[PDB]
Amino acid sequence: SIWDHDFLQSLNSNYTDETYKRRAEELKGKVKTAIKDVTEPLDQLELIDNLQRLGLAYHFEPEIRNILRNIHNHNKDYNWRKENLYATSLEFRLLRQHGYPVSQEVFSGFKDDKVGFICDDFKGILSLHEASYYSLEGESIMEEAWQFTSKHLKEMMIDVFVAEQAKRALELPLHWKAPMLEARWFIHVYEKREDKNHLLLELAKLEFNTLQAIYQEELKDISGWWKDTGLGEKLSFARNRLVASFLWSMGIAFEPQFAYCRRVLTISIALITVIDDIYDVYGTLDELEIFTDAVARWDINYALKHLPGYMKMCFLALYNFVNEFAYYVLKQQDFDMLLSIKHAWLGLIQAYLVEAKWYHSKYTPKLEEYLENGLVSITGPLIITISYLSGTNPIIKKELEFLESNPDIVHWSSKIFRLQDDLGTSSDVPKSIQCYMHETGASEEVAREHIKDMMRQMWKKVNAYTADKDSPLTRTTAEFLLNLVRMSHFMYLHGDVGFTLLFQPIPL
Ligand SMILES: CC(C)=CCC/C(C)=C(\F)COP(=O)(O)OP(=O)(O)O
Ligand SMILES: [Mn+2]
Ligand SMILES: [Mn+2]
Ligand SMILES: [Mn+2]
Repeated sequence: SIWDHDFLQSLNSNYTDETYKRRAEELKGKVKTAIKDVTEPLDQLELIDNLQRLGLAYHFEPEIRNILRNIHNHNKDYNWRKENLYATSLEFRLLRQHGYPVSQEVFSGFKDDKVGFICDDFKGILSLHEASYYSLEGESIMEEAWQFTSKHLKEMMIDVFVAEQAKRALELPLHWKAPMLEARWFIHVYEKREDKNHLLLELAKLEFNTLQAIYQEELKDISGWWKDTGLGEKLSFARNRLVASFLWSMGIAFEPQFAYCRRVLTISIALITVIDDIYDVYGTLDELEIFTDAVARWDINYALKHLPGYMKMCFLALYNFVNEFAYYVLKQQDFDMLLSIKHAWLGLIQAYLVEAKWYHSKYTPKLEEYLENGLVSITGPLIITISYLSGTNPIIKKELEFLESNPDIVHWSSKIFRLQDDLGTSSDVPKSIQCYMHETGASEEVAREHIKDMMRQMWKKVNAYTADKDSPLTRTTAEFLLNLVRMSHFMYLHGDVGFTLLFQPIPL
């Protein structure tokens, strides 16, 4: 909580200057021409892998789409299949990431029916491990691939760069990282390479520092808004969690075009943090019932008349914020979404009340019963509603109605979110771990392992709903939902990398 309002206002990064923006386009063009001279399919796959891990993929989307669509037209050729675990795993991962259909049978050549997978090459095992997280439900080869690669990678810590790659893949696979999170670490790895493209490296450093400067200017505006509402002065527990909230919004939508999306997400997460503290710490059951009814009615006159003192400003801050949110969308694209966004906030508030009633009743629900309410209380359904309404123009009515129908992809992504957040609880109200221990008798350590395995199994379900080209949700909308879950995976590992992401530039 060191990055207060005064610190954010004092920042003055250089990379908002016009000379850097000019050198950026000068690099983009000279990088696009160099992409043309990458004709080898494996070199093309490694180019896409470098572009994505450097944080530059959104600057070359058509060029990446051309490479992958041509490799997909060729991968059915007779001599295309080669007995390389690294190359086969890299192609499998990239094509499945971008929605192209690839069968798990591309790995059967490396797997003996009786002994399993036969490999000792670390580069291929590491690539196969990352490809296993793109598995679908019931792909026994991919599940067996994960068991083989996971065991082998844990044995890597019974030269020095090998052990680090093994540790990073085990704590956070590529499929579970947001793009810009791994940008800084991979830029250093790419710099130390011999075959590195020097213009690609300079572009990655220049774009990273420009992104920080854009976020810092957004934080100045968001910091002023938070200071104006004065919630931190009225509630001594409303500690400034603004930079932490912006960190989540950055992971949900990092691109500069989503500035308003990040602003609404940051303020919403900050309000959720304050409201959550009221529902499971400071509020009494009667106070929480009134606050829930006030949210349900969405009536400022009723709320000012019936709410306790410390809840009046907390409600009116949320009330005005959401109504200004609806006004902005109405001014921007003439779409009325007040009923939708208000309905989503009430769903979270009612989920908070269910947990509050369970705590006072000293009731320990079954894990399945807890996750049904817990997937809403983790704000998954609300955050994707906020992300779509603040990050899409034009808003599609049928696409918004699909999110309101409680689709399966929101159902399982929110459960992973809830399970991952509950894993952040210390060994010292029952959560996922306690409900699972009470239900199976397993120890806390074993329960954590089984819960960690549940998330990986639920990601298989999400991988199916993401590849379905027939849902009303576009590919951009689904990335909001996945990046939210990916941020939960990232925050569980780092609970200051937030400071090194927003305020610490890459020395050019
Ligand atoms: C709101 C989002 C998406 C990100 C902010 C970080 C989180 C998880 C919270 F603020 C919720 O706190 P808490 O862990 O207390 O939530 P529960 O009380 O439901 O466990
Ligand atoms: Mn809570
Ligand atoms: Mn809480
Ligand atoms: Mn929690």
